[PDB]
Amino acid sequence: NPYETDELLGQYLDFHYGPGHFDVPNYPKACIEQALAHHTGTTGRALDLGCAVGRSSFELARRFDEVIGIDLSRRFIDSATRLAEQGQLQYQVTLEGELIERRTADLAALELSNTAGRTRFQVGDACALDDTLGRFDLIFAGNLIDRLPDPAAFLAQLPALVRPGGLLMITSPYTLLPEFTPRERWIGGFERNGQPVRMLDGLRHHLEPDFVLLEPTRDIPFVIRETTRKYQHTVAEASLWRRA
Ligand SMILES: C[S@@+](CC[C@H](N)C(=O)[O-])C[C@H]1O[C@@H](n2cnc3c(N)ncnc32)[C@H](O)[C@@H]1O
Repeated sequence: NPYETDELLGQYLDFHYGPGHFDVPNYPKACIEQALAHHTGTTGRALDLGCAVGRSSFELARRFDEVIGIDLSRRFIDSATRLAEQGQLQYQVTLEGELIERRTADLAALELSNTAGRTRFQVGDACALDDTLGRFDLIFAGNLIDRLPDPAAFLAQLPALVRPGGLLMITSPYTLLPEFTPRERWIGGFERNGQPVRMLDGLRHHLEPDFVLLEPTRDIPFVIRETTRKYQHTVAEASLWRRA
C-alpha cells in the first residue's frame, strides 16, 4: 500500500496542511466549502470517507456536532488522530533526492483546534463499512472513487448511509488505473455498445434516483507537492447529490 509509506505521508500532510502552490487554494478546504454551501439539512453527523490525514474532517467539524473520518491507511489515521489530540505534528518532505526538510502541521494556525474534539478517526474499508456505523447528514468522499477496487460495492452502501435530505459529495479526477481498480469493475471511462460511458454516467447509474444530482457539476483544482520542483496539478470533478 503506497498510502502506508513515508513518501506519501509527507506529500499528503503538505497537501492537507501546508502552504498553497501555484496560487491554488487548499483542496480539502475548498471541497468542504462547497459541501457546506449546499447542505440544507441538520448538522449532527458527517462522514469523511478516504479522509487521509484529516483536513476535510477538521473543516467539517467547524459545523457538524460529530465527524467520523475513515481511511484504510493506519499511518494516515495515526497522523490525523495525533493532530486531533495534540493539535500539531511534524513531518518530512522531499527537497531533492535524499535531501529532505522538516515541517509542522498546526490546527491552531488554521483555526481548526477548537472543534478538533468533534472528530473521530478510524481505520476502515470504504468498500465494506461496519454495519454499526449508523447514518449521516452529510458524506464526503474526496479523490476516492478512482482509488477503490470495487467502486460499485462502495456506492451500494451510500443510500442507506445518508438521511433523506442529506448531502453526498464525491470528487475525483477520474484517474482510472488497473493497479487501483480492475478493468472489469470500472463504472465508466469506456465505450459500451459503441457509446461513451463517462465516470459521471456511472455515478448516476449507481446513485439515482435514491440521490438527485445537484446540477451542474463543478471543477475543483488541486496541487500535490512531490519535490521542491515536481508537482501534480489536476482538475477534479465535484458532484453533489441530495438524498431523496
Ligand atoms: C487520492 S487519496 C484522497 C485523500 C483525501 N480524501 C484527499 O482528497 O486528499 C485516496 C485515499 O483513499 C484511501 N483509501 C484507498 N482505498 C481505500 C479503501 N478501500 N477504504 C478506505 N480508504 C481507502 C487512501 O488511503 C487515501 O487516503
